[PDB]
Amino acid sequence: VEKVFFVTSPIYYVNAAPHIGHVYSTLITDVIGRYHRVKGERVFALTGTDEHGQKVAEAAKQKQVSPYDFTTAVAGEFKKCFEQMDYSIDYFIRTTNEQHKAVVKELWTKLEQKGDIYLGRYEGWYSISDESFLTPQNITDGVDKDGNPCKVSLESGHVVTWVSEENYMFRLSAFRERLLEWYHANPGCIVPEFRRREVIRAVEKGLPDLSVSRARATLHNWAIPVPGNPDHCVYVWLDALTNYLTGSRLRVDESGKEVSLVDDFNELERFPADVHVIGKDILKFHAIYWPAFLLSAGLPLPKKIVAHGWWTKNVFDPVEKAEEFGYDALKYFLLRESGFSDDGDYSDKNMIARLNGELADTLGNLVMRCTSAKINVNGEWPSPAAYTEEDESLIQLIKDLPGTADHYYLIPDIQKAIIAVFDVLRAINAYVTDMAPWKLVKTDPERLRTVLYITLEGVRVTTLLLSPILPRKSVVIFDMLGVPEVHRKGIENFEFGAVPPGTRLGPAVEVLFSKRST
Ligand code: MET
Repeated sequence: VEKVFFVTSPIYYVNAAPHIGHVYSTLITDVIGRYHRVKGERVFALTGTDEHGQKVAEAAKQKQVSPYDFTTAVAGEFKKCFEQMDYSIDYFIRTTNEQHKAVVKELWTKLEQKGDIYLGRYEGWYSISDESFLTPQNITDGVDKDGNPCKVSLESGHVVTWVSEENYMFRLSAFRERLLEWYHANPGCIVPEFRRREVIRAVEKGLPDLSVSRARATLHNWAIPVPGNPDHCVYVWLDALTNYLTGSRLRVDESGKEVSLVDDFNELERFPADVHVIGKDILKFHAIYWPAFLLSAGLPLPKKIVAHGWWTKNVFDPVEKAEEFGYDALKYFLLRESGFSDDGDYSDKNMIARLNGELADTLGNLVMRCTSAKINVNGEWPSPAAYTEEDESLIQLIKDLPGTADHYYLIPDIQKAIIAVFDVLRAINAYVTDMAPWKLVKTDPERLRTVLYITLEGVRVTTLLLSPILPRKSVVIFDMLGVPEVHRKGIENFEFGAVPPGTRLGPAVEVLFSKRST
């Protein structure tokens, strides 16, 4: 069933300036988006800011400025940061947007009409930093920035507070079975698997109803009013989760401004999300509440939620490190160094190690070998002669690479997709070392034709599959190889031999990735 591939990042709270956490989440969103564009699919990637709520209002009162001003300013910083990082996100959404508020009111009303929202009370703990209702088993003793004995969350370690309010409640308990049916029927719907097992055991243990409104005094009136009850506001999370639905209904122009809000989501072919990218800290909201809301309203459910191991909500400034080591290099490192854990070190030591060892020595050196005037004397893709069994063993790897990488990208597991490409790059280097084409120019020109061609095609296919990870460097690489534009995109060009012999190399000026001191 052909649709627009819809991939999202979380929308980030604007209480604080952007940092690595948001960058990483949005990078993963971007890379997925980019891969599906390379595949030749229609894409809509979405990122944004979560601007309402008690936490943002209190962050604004701290800086002593009006919530409206504060949110607009920080949202501007988020846009500036994502432009600087050179992402390719299709739209940046803000929950302050009037069209978003409209959607939230439609959704609220639907849920209320379906009989799934009732007037009740919430009496219990709450973390204002996490905007999360917690049960007594999720709290314990700690300290506030005062150094005073207070209660704190087990999840996050943020300070908790008792809440006792008459609140609109969502009948989440009613969706326990349907959610379990969903998890079991679609065993890939939550990645990675151990996070899937967590959600299941949680929902198995039973679900309480969820407070979806709060007394307007509590939130300092910085939130969306409940339809037909201006004393209550919509829970920042029902507000925030609904962005995905809103994004799927916005027509967007050349510039990137929202220009229209279609009534029916089907009109734009985006909903539901194919991949929701999130951090592990917000799994419950995306894997439990969000699908229950959609079930209540009769909306389609997302296909995949992927939860990585950072926290969405000693310094590491990504814009700064990118200026030092290069943008693509940094992205690669972040994507390669870490899978589904915090573990893996992000030090300058290991950062330089990967730059020099993989990007420069493995990829960079290989690109210079197959384009060198010394080795490639004609500056063109040569026509291969007969293939040895060794030739054919490398070709087999190059041919198998796209299918393997495709699966990894789709899981999605971007680390394993990188590892798989680089395994082929390591192979090509070994092959080149064995064949020693520098010697062959003098000894056996017919043999060189064959070696060089395989090497070039290996470099091209690896580079194509790495183009979502190294979007600027892939282009430079292709420019060196003289690969025509049409051959830089599309599944047709995952195939071995897509670029014909006689294709001329691009001119020289020039090192691809420069190495650095330890
Ligand atoms: C619907 S995504 C909401 C995520 C939350 N605002 C955060 O910053 O972590």
